[PDB]
Amino acid sequence: MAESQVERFTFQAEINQLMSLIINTFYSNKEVFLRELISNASDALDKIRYQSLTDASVLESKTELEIKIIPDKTAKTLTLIDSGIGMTKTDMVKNLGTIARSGTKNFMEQLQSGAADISMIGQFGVGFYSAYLVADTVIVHSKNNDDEQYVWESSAGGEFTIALDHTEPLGRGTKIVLHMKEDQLDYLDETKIKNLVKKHSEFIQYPISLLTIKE
Ligand SMILES: COC1=C2C[C@@H](C)C[C@H](OC)[C@H](O)[C@@H](C)/C=C(\C)[C@H](OC(N)=O)[C@@H](OC)/C=C\C=C(/C)C(=O)NC(=CC1=O)C2=O
Repeated sequence: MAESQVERFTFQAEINQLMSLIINTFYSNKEVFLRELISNASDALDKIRYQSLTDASVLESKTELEIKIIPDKTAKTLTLIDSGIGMTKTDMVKNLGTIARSGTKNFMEQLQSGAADISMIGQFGVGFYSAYLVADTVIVHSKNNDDEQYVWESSAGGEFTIALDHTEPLGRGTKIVLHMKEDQLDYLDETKIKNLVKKHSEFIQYPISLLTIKE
């Protein structure tokens, strides 16, 4: 018998609103979700990279600085793994939903006024939530040098959970799994995703591997 403690958290009110907005509104061009996944991976990779300049020991958990992108049609998932800095449990609790952040209300206001469109979400520091343009459920596995591996999960609806992660160890970094909406499964088509990764990684300084799963 396996045993696991799972903690449930409620999204901050504005974050809940933003998630409903991203989910319950039709947006015709959703490819920003991929730009954001890759940009966030790159940011996390930058952070560990710069940390390694002043402290070489930070890389001992995983030497490679790389991104892996894994479309899996059978599983209806898109997975993006980085070997960046990773996030502690508290990092994920604080930054993946409980704490109100500086750009949330401003983004929502600009969405409604037309000052911003959905593709500009990243500028407001809430680009993670763009995953809900294409996914019903998002799972974030993360491993920071200062903590054990944890797994965050949400299907929106106002709550997330976080638990000690007993799945494949990352060494260091973050593995985000998007459980794709039935209407957005075309994002798992091999050629489509390969080419979109090319399109949205033009300024990325880290190796990317595209691993297409066949079952
Ligand atoms: C400048 O940093 C960014 C912030 C500030 C803050 C959260 C940074 C975070 O603090 C713990 C780490 O320093 C950073 C390395 C981790 C990531 C980028 C994670 O990505 C991966 N692959 O690790 C991302 O994972 C889903 C987590 C939150 C992202 C959010 C909520 C977002 O919507 N936009 C943001 C994008 C950013 O670039 C954002 O708010």
